[PDB]
Amino acid sequence: ETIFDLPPYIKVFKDGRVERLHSSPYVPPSLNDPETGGVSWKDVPISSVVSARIYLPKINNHDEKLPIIVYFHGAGFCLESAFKSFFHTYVKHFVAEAKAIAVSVEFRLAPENHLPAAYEDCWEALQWVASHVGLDISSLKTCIDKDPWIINYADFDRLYLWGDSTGANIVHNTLIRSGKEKLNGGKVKILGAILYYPYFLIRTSSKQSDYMENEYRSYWKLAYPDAPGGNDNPMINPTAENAPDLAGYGCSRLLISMVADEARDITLLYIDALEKSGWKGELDVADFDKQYFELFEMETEVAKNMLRRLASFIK
Amino acid sequence: ETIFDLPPYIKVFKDGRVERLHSSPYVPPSLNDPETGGVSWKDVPISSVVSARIYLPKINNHDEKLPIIVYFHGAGFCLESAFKSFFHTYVKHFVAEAKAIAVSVEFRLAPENHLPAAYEDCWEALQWVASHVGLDISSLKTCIDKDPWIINYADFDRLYLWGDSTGANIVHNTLIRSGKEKLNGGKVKILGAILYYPYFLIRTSSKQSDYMENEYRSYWKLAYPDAPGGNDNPMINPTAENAPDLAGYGCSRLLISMVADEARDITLLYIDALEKSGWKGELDVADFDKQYFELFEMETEVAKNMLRRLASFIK
Repeated sequence: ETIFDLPPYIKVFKDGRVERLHSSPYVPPSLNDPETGGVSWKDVPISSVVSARIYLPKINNHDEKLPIIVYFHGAGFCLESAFKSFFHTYVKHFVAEAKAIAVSVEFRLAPENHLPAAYEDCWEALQWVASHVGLDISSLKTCIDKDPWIINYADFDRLYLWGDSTGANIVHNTLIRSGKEKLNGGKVKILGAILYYPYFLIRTSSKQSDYMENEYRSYWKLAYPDAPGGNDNPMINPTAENAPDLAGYGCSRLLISMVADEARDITLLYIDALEKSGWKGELDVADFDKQYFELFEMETEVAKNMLRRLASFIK
Repeated sequence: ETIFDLPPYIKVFKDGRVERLHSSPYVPPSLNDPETGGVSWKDVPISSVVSARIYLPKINNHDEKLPIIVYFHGAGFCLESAFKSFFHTYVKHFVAEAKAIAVSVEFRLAPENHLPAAYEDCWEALQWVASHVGLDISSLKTCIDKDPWIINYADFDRLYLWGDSTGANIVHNTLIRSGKEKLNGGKVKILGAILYYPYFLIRTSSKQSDYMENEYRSYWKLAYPDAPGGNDNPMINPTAENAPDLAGYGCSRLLISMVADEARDITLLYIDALEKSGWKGELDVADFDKQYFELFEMETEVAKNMLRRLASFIK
């Protein structure tokens, strides 16, 4: 007997059994990737339960410093991996385009690990990144967890978050958190964040399809069945009566991106709330006349153009 | 229809399609693993096509130097991964037992990459390990591929190889190669090697089981269909007329291990050839009254005892 079925991607049984067929394939670490003109990546442990894929673009000068992107993948809180081709192929392309170091977090998936696990795993990964500020390479004599690529190349004055769908929901919650719990005690601040196709549930005045009213909403109950307020919990409905002030976001630049589908109306209500809040900073919008999936088809003109538009924000 | 059907593991179709039996699951990087009392691991790139899982036992002194184990997994030249549970769970247990750094190589699998690809990938990983000798942590300012854990903790006077089945075949070929092509031009030498259940084809005086005369031999044809001399190629039959001298192995200690099954008769012919060759060094044998599979069941007393026996060689 099932409590959740969205084939062929995930099946959840009443006894807690989860089946994931048809996930994208694992892609191992590589040095000097020919397809991207020399991007490299490695998979590193952050804690007993968190890890991340670290990316470096082709390095032309050993003394150069690069913007840092901390990336939280999407797909329902319940699918895919930083190490699998679907998100990995996308990330290595934005690393090449933005000439940025990236940290793609492997957070625990629902429903085996309900929210807020993914939120905390992403926060822990971000704190781990921020813990590198001011270190020199000599620190690696005694700190087994610290990353030489971050020490050598990261510019902490150009730290960015990036998320898509449920990963962009993690970005939202991470930005609220960073206003209350300052990164590395305040030693690091987030410059900017990209939220592509953010996963929010906000009541619209418009009639929605069954897909949008049921299936699209069902990921929240799957991920966080005990959420206070259900679909009106502030971590899913950022405009809820009890919701934290969006003016408290701990960054100074935002790129909110949406596509031409029924979620656009929800994202517009979010943008309206962000603007009404009085948040101080640069708010950019990339409103595409495309569908969500077109960003991730990485050998197409449309994907190249959509990704170029997002990656141009990383300065 | 199929060119190879090696049940229950792998079918190769005439049209070039490969069907594998469901593999063991991927296990991500982890810091301070509770189950092993603190082993950590990470996945690092060695080249565009080679990678490895690096393991560190719990570090109790930052100035301690450890034996280093370069490990080549088995499973037919055509299955499994350094990053999947079957071999990974085994490796983290011998890291904990031997208190050794381990490098578990992710080499290219057949038949998508026929031999000699796996042999060259394993050699390149071993050369990469050996390239760390004498480096200090300051090298990481300019060398993006070098590993701080190896620089900090590896004792190059205690370098070991370890392989099981086809991985032990890779060890054999690697040891012959290291006598002719010295590691890091002769700056590093292999101290010892473990070969558990090595995959060799040597003609016994009597025909053995249907399995040993047919399916067991088919892995070689699948992996290296154009091998000069076929099943008598020196890389699979180390006793062949044209084979390299076993006395040329580039190490000074060997542990050859086998179990109570028909492959034992072949391993005995290999041991007889090694002894007849006059190879100078310590030759240990672990001849278990157990079956092959019992080593890898890591929650059992039998597996603990078999692995303890093998790991005791790492000094």
